[PDB]
Amino acid sequence: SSVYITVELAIAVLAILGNVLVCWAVWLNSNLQNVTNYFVVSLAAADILVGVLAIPFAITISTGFCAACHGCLFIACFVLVLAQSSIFSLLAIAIDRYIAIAIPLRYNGLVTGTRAAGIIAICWVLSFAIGLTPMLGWNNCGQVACLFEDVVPMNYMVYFNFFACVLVPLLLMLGVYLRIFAAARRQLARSTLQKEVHAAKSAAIIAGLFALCWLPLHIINCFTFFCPDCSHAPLWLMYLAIVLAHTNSVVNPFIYAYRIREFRQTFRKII
Ligand SMILES: Nc1nc(NCCc2ccc(O)cc2)nc2nc(-c3ccco3)nn12
Repeated sequence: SSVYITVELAIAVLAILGNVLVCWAVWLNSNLQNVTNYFVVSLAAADILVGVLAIPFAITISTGFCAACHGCLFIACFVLVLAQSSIFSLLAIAIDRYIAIAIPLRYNGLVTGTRAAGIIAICWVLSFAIGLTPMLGWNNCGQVACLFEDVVPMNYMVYFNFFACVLVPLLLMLGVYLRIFAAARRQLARSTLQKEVHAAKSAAIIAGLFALCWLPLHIINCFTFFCPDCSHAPLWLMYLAIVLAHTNSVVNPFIYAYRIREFRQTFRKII
């Protein structure tokens, strides 16, 4: 009840602060202004919105406020566009690291700032289409009361959101990271190579923390759908899963500060 609201507010504040610090650090320092950091600040902007908007939206869904069907769908499905945007950003970082390690010579030619920003724009406009899919159609609406179970079809969340828009990119980026580390093993000039591995491990960890926090919620949703006969998951368990999913937005500034020395130095300069 009140504990859920307090923890959601704390998570929102921490995520907003950390990701604003990350964006300010990237913008302030020319050394950090790489291509991978463009995807990093895209994911940081996704986390910022998760903190500013998605968490209050989840609180409102918890309170069960009444509103119009379209507004209710926007409230319920806003988190999905940000989660998909984060998926696309992590996939972009994985592909960028694969290009940087497997073919370092042609990395500059293949990977350019204009291409990076274009790819970010395409990923952000595709994520909104995927996450807001229940808004246009594929809806279970029939002032409708707001419940994520009611106004959002489980099948869209259990098939389209999870098996296709989440699991497939997650498996692709898993394969990409395993290929990255296999190529790093084959390639072993030594100081430059260990920086790429240290940079690949930094990226591989935030990608893991994402799958660690978001998949519990999706597995609970699948158990709700694939086994209707079994009792619905506990409400406290549901709130805990939501809290775990929203806590992923908080973690990765800490990972950046802990692993990357440049990020820590520019954070200290800002702080
Ligand atoms: N299944 C589900 N439920 C909720 N909230 C409903 C909480 C609830 C659950 C059971 C009940 O009897 C009454 C209320 N939020 C949810 N968010 C998500 C989600 C976000 C991203 C992927 O799944 N799934 N999800």
